[PDB]
Amino acid sequence: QQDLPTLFYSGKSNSAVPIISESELQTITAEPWLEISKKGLQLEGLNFDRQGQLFLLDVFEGNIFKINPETKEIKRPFVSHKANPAAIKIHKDGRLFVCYLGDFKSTGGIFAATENGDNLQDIIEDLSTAYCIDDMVFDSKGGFYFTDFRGYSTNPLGGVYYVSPDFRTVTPIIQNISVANGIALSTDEKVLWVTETTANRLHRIALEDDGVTIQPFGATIPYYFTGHEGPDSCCIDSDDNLYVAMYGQGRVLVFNKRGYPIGQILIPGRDEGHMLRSTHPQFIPGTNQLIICSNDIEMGGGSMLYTVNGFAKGHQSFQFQL
Repeated sequence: QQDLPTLFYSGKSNSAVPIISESELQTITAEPWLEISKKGLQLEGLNFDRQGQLFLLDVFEGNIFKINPETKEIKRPFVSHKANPAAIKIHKDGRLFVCYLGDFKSTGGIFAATENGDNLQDIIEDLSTAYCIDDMVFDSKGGFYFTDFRGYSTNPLGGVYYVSPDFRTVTPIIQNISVANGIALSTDEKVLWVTETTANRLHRIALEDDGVTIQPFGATIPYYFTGHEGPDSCCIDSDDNLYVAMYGQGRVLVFNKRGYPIGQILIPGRDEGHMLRSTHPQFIPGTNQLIICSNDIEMGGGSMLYTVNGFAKGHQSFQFQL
């Protein structure tokens, strides 16, 4: 957390229910942090381990990178054996859970492995299930919610599902979503955030204490995004703010706990069409420094990790609890 552009609780960003348009949002431009390659890689799945080391991957080739935020050294522990891996969520026991899309129609799933790619275990099989899992989030009990990345605008085949801590039970939380993409839990785990990419909508779901039942009229749409392509991955901070990467828009939008926009982070070169594939936001553990990955594949230009300081320190998600 150095002297990078920072988001402050000023003006409408400090209001509980600010009435404001995207063009007037407190805005900052992210700075280059670490180039992953001169080559165009579909970077995704940012996630730090208990040691504060950064893990991520590229969807198309399945490479898995481990980065030292301190020295900025890049390592390539292993490669996904499953097609189109999209996210990495680290378990409290140190394992890496990898969500993958497969053929984009039904051969997706989730597998776990060690930091080095050993002990490959199937959490959710690809052929026995019809899921194409794009992301997930662990609750404090070891269970997790994942997004079913399927369908399109008027064909809502997607949805959100909950997997029990023993990975034996899978129960649907909310369905009829045109490609569920990003997902996150509020600090108290009573609210579930989900982004619907092909319909440009943000979902806010109030859950009962059992964590699987939606409160009466608890599933709402606090925000309608705009622009091609749509909302992608997201994460929260300790103040319960939501950071949403906008795929194809070269930006990240930030909302407060009530779902109102309060911040905007732009990726350099977006106006000229560069680095529009901003796919994931993630905080360096114990700090308010946000890391954002994007790539310039669409114009032949490499893969970069950008950074800025968010409103508050990152949240102590599962891999940081004990």
